[PDB]
Amino acid sequence: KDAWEIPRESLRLEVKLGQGCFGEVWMGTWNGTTRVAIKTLSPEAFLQEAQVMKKLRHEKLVQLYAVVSEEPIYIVMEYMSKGCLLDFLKGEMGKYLRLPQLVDMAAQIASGMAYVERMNYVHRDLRAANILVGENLVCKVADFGLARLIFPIKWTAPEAALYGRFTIKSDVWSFGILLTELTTKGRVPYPGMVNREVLDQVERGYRMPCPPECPESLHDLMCQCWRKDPEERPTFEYLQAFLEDYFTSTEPQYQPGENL
Ligand SMILES: C=CC(=O)Nc1ccc2c(Nc3cc[nH]n3)nc(-c3ccccc3)nc2c1
Repeated sequence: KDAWEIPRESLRLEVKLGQGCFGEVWMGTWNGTTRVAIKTLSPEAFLQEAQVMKKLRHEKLVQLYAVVSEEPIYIVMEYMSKGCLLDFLKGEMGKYLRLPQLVDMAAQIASGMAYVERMNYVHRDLRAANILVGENLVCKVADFGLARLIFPIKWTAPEAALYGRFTIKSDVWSFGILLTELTTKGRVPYPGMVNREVLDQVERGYRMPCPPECPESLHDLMCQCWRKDPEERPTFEYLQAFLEDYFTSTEPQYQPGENL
């Protein structure tokens, strides 16, 4: 057992905030007067996630803090006040998010994902459900299960979905798809397309259209995201940089609109 391991004690669970799939997510207080997030639930399968999170630190990736390696097993990490980006965009505070905010958030996540590019790590689950928001419109990557050193198809790339080939380039696919919700106020992609329709449609060569009120600027970008050859797709250094400089070098004339 290692430095990351802690006594089951000094941590109680104040609240319960999730448990959609297998386990539980509460928000307690830790190690004195420290607020945390705890995940609960091959008892090891659950912790393959922090074995990964152990090796990664970035300010735009939710951070681990401790993990109770023994059952009842838990993973302690940094609490993010504003739930997950999905609920956030669909929900009440999402009404007043215009492009600037929406593009901003994007970059933070590109940025964390640029780092993931650095460490030769892959996330096979990039979707606004796996991004957590904080005070200040701070967004960080999460859901570190599924991640290894280098399966819904709306969010997933074809090579991977079909042949299991999961690059960072396949994470990149998911980023484009995610851009749309960011700009769709949380909508499920491929509206009215079912998981069979989506597969050869997407093979058919077919990409989503410009979300209403979007700038084609961001659409050629997503589009670049969905290129069929995984290796001509951009990267998170490129995306991150493109995203940050966007309203000065990209759309430096953008004017505010009703819904964006
Ligand atoms: C009006 C509703 C509201 O504020 N709800 C909140 C707030 C914070 C949540 C949160 N924070 C976490 C989780 C991991 N780090 N921070 N995490 C989670 C969560 C995350 C994964 C699975 C289930 C729940 N939900 C939150 C919900």
